Amino acid sequence: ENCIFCKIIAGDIPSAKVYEDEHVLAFLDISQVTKGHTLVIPKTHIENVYEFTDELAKQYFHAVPKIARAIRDEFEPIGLNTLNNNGEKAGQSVFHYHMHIIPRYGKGDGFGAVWKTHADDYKPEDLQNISSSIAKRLASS
Amino acid sequence: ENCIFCKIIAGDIPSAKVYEDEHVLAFLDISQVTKGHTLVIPKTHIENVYEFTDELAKQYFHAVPKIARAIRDEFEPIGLNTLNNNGEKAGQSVFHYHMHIIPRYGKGDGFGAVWKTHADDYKPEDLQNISSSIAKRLA
Ligand SMILES: [Mg+2]
Ligand SMILES: [Zn+2]
Ligand SMILES: [Zn+2]
Repeated sequence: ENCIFCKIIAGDIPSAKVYEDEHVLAFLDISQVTKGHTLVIPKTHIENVYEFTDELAKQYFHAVPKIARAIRDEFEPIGLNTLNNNGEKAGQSVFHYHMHIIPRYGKGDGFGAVWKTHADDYKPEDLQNISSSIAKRLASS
Repeated sequence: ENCIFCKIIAGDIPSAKVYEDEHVLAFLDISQVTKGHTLVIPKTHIENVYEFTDELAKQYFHAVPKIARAIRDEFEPIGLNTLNNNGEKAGQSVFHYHMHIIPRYGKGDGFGAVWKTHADDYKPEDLQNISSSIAKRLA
């Protein structure tokens, strides 16, 4: 288990905790993209968002809103984002599911989303075929 | 309401539906920052992540991993992100909670994260103070 997050859950590595219960553990990201940068992870070692089961999703997500409101009330930012990365090329460096809670203050934010639209590259029927394909795989969910 | 997403949920505005159940509706984002770009939203109207109740949270999140896997198997991307924006300054264009599920293919991806670390700007004691402060409200 060469997972830095499992060692933080196990206490082997110190952390600045903000929230903790039976299945969830939240703590400040030492990178602090912005003041209040928090990491919310499940204690169960789940590699990515794909390995989530309904039962595990239930013991996890509820903490996100609570922690988000706590950060918003403490530092009253002008905005806030939640980000999850799955896969090296998606930005995931540690293979243990984690959600970033990033408060926004404006000028100086260490986080920003590059947004390149491509709406003119898809026709209504293409979108319908694409969605229809994803949906078919979901009939079993 | 005057919410464009609530209108999609009601059926007034058409959409490329990807997923739908009792309390959740997911559809493609016409912006398609990447092929398969999908918006997952709760049928119940809430402006942002702050208005989540435990029950609504329970009936919502389970759909994200399911949709993520479907987009995974369909397009076989080399990565995938989930992004939620709260506040105009955070990128929120439509004020109805929503989760962006963005598959990544590499070269050409319309989405990317600007990451600027500031670890040397804080001392171990500062992290303790910042964290403790937050933890106070969470109790
Ligand atoms: Mg299936
Ligand atoms: Zn781990
Ligand atoms: Zn709405």
